Amino acid sequence: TVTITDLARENVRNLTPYQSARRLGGNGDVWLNANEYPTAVEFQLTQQTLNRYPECQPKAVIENYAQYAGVKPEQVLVSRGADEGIELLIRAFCEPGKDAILYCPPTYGMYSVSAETIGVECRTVPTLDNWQLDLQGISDKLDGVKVVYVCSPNNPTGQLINPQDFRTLLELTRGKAIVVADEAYIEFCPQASLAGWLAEYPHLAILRTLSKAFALAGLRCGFTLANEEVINLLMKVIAPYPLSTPVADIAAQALSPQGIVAMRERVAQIIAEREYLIAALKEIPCVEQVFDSETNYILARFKASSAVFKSLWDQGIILRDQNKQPSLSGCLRITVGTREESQRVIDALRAEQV
Amino acid sequence: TVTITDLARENVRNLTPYQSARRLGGNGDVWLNANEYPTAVEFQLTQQTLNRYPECQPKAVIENYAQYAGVKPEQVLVSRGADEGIELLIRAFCEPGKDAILYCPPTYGMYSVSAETIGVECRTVPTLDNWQLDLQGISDKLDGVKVVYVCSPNNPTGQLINPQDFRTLLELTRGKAIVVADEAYIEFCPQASLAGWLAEYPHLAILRTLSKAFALAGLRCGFTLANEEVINLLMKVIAPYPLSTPVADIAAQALSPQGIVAMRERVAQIIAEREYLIAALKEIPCVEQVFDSETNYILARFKASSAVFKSLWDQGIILRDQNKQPSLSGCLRITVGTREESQRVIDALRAEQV
Ligand SMILES: *[C@H](N[C@H](COP(=O)(O)O)Cc1c[nH]cn1)c1c(COP(=O)(O)O)cnc(C)c1O
Ligand SMILES: *[C@H](N[C@H](COP(=O)(O)O)Cc1c[nH]cn1)c1c(COP(=O)(O)O)cnc(C)c1O
Repeated sequence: TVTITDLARENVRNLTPYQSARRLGGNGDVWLNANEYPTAVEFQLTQQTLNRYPECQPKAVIENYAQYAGVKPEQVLVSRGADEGIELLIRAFCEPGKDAILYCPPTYGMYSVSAETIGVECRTVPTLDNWQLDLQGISDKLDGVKVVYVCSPNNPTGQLINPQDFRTLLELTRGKAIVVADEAYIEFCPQASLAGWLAEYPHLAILRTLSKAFALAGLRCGFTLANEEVINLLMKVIAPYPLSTPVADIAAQALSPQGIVAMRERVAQIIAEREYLIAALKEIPCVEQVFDSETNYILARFKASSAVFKSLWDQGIILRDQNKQPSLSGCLRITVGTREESQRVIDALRAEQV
Repeated sequence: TVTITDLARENVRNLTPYQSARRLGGNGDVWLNANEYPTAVEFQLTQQTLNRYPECQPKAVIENYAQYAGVKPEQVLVSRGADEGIELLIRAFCEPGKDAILYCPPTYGMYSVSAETIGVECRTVPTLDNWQLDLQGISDKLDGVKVVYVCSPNNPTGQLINPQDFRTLLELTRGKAIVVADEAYIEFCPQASLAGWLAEYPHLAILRTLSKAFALAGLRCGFTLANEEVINLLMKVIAPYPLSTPVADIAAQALSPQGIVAMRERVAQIIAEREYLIAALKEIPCVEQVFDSETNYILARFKASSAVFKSLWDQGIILRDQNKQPSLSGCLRITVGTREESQRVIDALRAEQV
């Protein structure tokens, strides 16, 4: 007898689905584990046309985002979060069982998840001690690689990749692979974006999202910025109707001029709050080292991190354990929320210090 | 020099993206080409939690649908339309370059599109003259096939597949392949659903959608019904957050008891209207033959169909040309809308008759 499981693909049977879930409904009061904006921003529907299919790429959304990002509308693609953007790039440039992707741990886990699920080889070149790119290492492992993912600022470490090294990487991949800069957190450091580099690099793609700074993770709305050639190719592999009407509706509102002003105020808010938490964390006894951040989360190495993580978890303070990530032994990622939430963490951590 | 296009996958460069688009904004007044419910049904948001990520599988949505469909919640998966359900099945059971899918033309075009885009072989066994399954033909082409798609009632022909033949097909695939019954239009003939067959067939999956009868195509919300084993396997290949909050929100409302009552009234409405259009169409001179339908669209063979199609198109009456589909030479698919819209088609067609 053959079981349904035997009919499934081998890679599908062996893979471990992404570990994002870690809920405790009604148990945790403070959520600082998903890099979400701490407060809800309300939006109501304005288009009551739900009986009709939406546009494959809602015009209002594409133009409003292109205006905001400073690029041409033909250089923008909108999808179900930056997660889908990650999938699309692999789906269009990587031949299963032949080509490979390359990323540098410790970083965002979906690059690997998508590739492994799709059936594409994952090539890894860990970043250096300061988490900057190991350029020499990358140059020696580009064979068969079609897509390179580099998160900047990086998750979960928080720092920006030296643009000078991005220049090098883009030169190493010229005519060989697509370089994808994941800018899911660029809103917190807009001046460090590579969006203006499109004219110089035909193989440069950029991932963006409304989940983080825009405080609309609930919409599952993201974008890919790239030259026409690339965008047109991705459009050939995307689902016919990737964005729902209600999402296109509120997303377009969120991208209006006033929406951008609000977003920027949310950023200033988070940055100011981050610098507070960072200053306070360095003084706490159980805190060994706090790493610089250009995002809405802070990575810190603790003394007995598993114990600390568990302690705060039992107290309703939900953080994000990084202990199992390469080079991040003893580290926990703390999302920046409100002043009250930061104070909860601070006090709680001071209650440790053993 | 290497171009970006040269970096793309071969199959991606050669494939022709799905042909669903065929708009004429502000030009066409009557849309009977996408099998959408003719009138909008309004829904407002109730959950202002957009700053937080949604559940991977919204509980309210899964339970409300499971209640409606008469199956267990663990036998339900919710995705971005039935289109994604099609993708997921291939993504989980078909090894690119090794396994294949099988469908029977003329039918829904996405089965082939997804497989071709993913990189999986498409095996075809055209249906018989009456569009019923060519069982003997299928039995002889199952080697290497992992997923079989059969739309019932079928699009664009409109008829139901003899359940007796579904029995045969399910026996032929036992322990060899997953049989997927696409029931995107089962709401119009609920008693013909195979949902109650799950306990007998471990390899049976069923595609459902809120786009059609539910009049919520704008939500991009669909479902897959299958035994736990299958659903759990698909959950291993689905994107972490496939459904947005606003969509889960209104979808759950649409599936409430009162929502189901409304849906059923929409169905009765469409069926009554369909039988009118069918009766009237058979009398029109340019109409050669009208085929029986158990859905919200009617297939009919005309005299000089390309000419008729163009004529009505220029008049704001948007139909769906099937002329290039196998065995459907001279056929146009007419979506059932309102009495006024049906009258527009009738009169317009009578204005032809040359
Ligand atoms: C956003 N990821 C979310 C939180 O970060 P982490 O706990 O996984 O390090 C959670 C998530 C979303 N999908 C899977 N996990 C994120 C994205 C995707 O953003 P979208 O909501 O638009 O799909 C892309 N890149 C990065 C670096 C991050 O953090
Ligand atoms: C619904 N398909 C829509 C109209 O039918 P057609 O003109 O393609 O024959 C259009 C569409 C949607 N995606 C691509 N084209 C449909 C589905 C999908 O329904 P969802 O809106 O939930 O993804 C699945 N199966 C069938 C048979 C049909 O018709």
